[PDB]
Amino acid sequence: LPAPDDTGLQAVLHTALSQGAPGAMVRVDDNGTIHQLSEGVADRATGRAITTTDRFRVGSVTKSFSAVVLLQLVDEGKLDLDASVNTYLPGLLPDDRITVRQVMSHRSGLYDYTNDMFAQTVPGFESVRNKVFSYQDLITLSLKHGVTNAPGAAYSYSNTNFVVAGMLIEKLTGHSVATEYQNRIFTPLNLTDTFYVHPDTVIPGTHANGYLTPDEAGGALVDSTEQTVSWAQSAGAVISSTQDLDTFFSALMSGQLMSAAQLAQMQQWTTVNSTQGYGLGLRRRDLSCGISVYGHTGTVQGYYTYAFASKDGKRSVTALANTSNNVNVLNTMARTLESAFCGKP
Ligand SMILES: *P(=O)([O-])Oc1ccccc1C(=O)[O-]
Repeated sequence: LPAPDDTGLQAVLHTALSQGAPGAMVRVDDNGTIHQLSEGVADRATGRAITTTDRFRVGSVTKSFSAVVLLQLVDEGKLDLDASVNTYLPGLLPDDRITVRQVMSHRSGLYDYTNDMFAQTVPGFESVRNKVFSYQDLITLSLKHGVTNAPGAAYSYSNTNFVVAGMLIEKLTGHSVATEYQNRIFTPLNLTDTFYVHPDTVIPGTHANGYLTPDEAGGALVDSTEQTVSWAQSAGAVISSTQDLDTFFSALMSGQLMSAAQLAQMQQWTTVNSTQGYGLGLRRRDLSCGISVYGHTGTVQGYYTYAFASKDGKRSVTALANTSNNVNVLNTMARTLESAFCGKP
């Protein structure tokens, strides 16, 4: 790989701040050599500086954790990716043709309930932030709407799919998702900054606060740090750090978290757009220099995450900006992958 470009990383972070991120940071593990940069504030009211050791909400990066647990259950003979969801969770979905593999790759047609929840960003946050939902409650919210496409037929990202994932985990193991994440992932990889505390609202330890951008241009930021994340659960509620996400995706890509056969299933790409794919709870991004990287994004209120590794896991990158609902910032932060993997132009 090209050398990571720290000057380019610096510029990306600075641009993100100029676009409304209170703070922005990035860590690169380059085959044992660390790159770490941060700019701005973890807490915009106190002025406390952001740092790459600050814990944060990884949002939909959680889907990759959920997928790892499911794929280990496949390895153990407890789950068949091509069995129908309703084989395991009778009567859950309106169509007994929707399979586990389709849910995990967003090909199920299940309506994304979050489009109802967050039609208005800040009011929707205020509505859900202190609520506790069951898995079933979230599925019922989706099922108020028709499916959007035939099973398997179309890619359509939906939180509902990874709510199903958490249900499946809990039903088949008899354990909570927190227990499964801890025993299968957090403990074996020694992820000392990684937690699943749902429905607790506290972020353990030193953390970046999250700042939700309102839908109204120029509006005041809303502190969205403390919330249950019950609206997402196994689709979105993991807490981590840049070091731990780097460790996790390196371990994944280098073959440490499941059999080779299941990793290959995880990397069967469904087209997302001309430069992206989706596997089983896993994203592929194609970079300008002809490198692809593998991992996931997150956008939970107040936190934009990128966490991606090279194919062999030897270079991993995690970037965080502590705002959300700010596509300028989202788009800018994607450029950390360019600078970290493609290097200087
Ligand atoms: P998670 O809920 O963090 O996620 C989302 C939600 C909406 C759009 C995109 C994504 C993502 O980046 O995976």
